[PDB]
Amino acid sequence: VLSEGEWQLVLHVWAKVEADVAGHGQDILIRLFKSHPETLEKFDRFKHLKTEAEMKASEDLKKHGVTVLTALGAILKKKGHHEAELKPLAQSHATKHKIPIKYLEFISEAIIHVLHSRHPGDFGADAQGAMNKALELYRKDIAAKYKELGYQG
Ligand code: HEM
Repeated sequence: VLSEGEWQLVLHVWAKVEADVAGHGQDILIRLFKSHPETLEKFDRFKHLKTEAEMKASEDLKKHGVTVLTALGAILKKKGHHEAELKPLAQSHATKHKIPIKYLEFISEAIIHVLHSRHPGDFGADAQGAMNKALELYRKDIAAKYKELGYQG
């Protein structure tokens, strides 16, 4: 359970992310695809993009990044009261997209890395630690849902 102070730090850096949701979404997905190339193989509409510039020029990819961050922002804003928001995401990611928890750890790392690259002054150890706790909590919840649905990825 995050503290109120921890949530405030998370929401404070998240407000900076919201000044350019598209750019942050691009960078996060690009980082994910570059740090962990097998993850690209789960996106059949992007798996042909080969260079960082091609990835940045993809409007489809850019739109998807906004969709991802928008869902995640909505969950973060619930400050731990997120079952109704998170459960549909768990269901699709288990049933349709087939995304193992280890890939959720990869994109969590990509989030941290981007927020730290763009907002160092608002993403010190304190805020990093809070955001890591939030994402950890979502990964724990998603996993219980995955199992309820019979998905052992
Ligand atoms: C913070 C973590 C994540 C969030 C918040 C998130 C959110 C979303 C959302 C909202 C959608 C559109 C609705 C849906 O299909 O459920 C989506 C689609 C998708 N997600 Fe995720 N996702 C996350 C992590 C992952 C990861 C790690 C992968 C793959 C490694 C993945 C693969 C996909 C795929 C393939 C789609 C469908 C893409 C499309 O064809 O438009 N997601 N995701």
